[PDB]
Amino acid sequence: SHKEFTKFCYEVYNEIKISDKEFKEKRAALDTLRLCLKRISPDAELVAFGSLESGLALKNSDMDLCVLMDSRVQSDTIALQFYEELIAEGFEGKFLQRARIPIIKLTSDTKNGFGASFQCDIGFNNRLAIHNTLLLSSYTKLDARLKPMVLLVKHWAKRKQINSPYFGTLSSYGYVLMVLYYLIHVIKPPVFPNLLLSPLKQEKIVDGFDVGFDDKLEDIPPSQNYSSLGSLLHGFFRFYAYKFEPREKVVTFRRPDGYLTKQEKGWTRYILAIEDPFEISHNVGRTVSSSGLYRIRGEFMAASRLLNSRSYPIPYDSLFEEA
Ligand SMILES: O=c1ccn([C@@H]2O[C@H](COP(=O)(O)OP(=O)(O)OP(=O)(O)O)[C@@H](O)[C@H]2O)c(=O)[nH]1
Ligand SMILES: [Mg+2]
Repeated sequence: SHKEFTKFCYEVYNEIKISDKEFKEKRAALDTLRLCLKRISPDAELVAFGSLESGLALKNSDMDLCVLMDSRVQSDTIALQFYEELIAEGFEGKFLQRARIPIIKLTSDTKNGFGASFQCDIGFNNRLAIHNTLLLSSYTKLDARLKPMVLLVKHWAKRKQINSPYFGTLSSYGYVLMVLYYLIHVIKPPVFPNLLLSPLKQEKIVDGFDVGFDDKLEDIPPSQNYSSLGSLLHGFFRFYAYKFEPREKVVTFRRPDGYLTKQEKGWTRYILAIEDPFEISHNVGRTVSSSGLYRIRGEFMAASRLLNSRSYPIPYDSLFEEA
């Protein structure tokens, strides 16, 4: 059936999605940060990436931004000038540099009226993140079931304390890729085709990596999978609870059949292996510890058993209860 679960999923979705009010205030903040950047560098561009831009944002989400500029202009100097302009405009935050890469982390706004807890990361020439955002955004436009599924999965992982990359578990971006991997390579018939492996895909090289994918979306047939949101979600929990083998296999978007061993890849950290679709040398689940994977798997298992429970009424609310 899944009819009652599907209705429940849409109810939670509507409550957890970013409201129009917040989306418009984030867009106002971006306009303001663009003004500050203009004052310091008229040639540079400020762009948004991540879930706000791909349309996969929950209420009260952080902002992910990137300054694009000529690569012959050195990034740390403009980063510093931008940072100083932001501080002078009443933003609070930190300027830092890991290796060669400068980063501004804004944690507050004291003047412009965007909040005491305005949270915004600003990277410099992070072109790959823009591209992986274009990808996720394309999938979001290809099937209306993607957005609510992702939001629910993210909300679930937050509630269960398995969405903490600094504490041994997995980034939200890692969960989005796990969803996508399920929708492309696991479910039958597929919800999505693999856009990177399309015969119509044109190579595009950016910072060493191929970021090409078929983006002519209006020529792609609709899915021949007709599952409700509830059934999709139950399938997803089931696959990562019982079928996926994290010790041996890699979540990937580079194989026609989605099959890849950690060994071929050289990924013996690698407790959980998710190959980024573009930056194929980057394991997105590298933050996942041995205990974190246990808890992640335990929660996939618990979600599966709840949706499979023969004891009615099924307490669906418990899917989003704080572990
Ligand atoms: O390993 C990573 C993680 C992050 N990213 C890039 O950073 C973006 C934001 O990474 P997040 O983990 O914040 O994704 P999110 O926006 O969906 O999660 P919430 O903040 O909503 O909790 C991602 O959408 C991707 O563009 C990477 O490219 N690689
Ligand atoms: Mg984010």
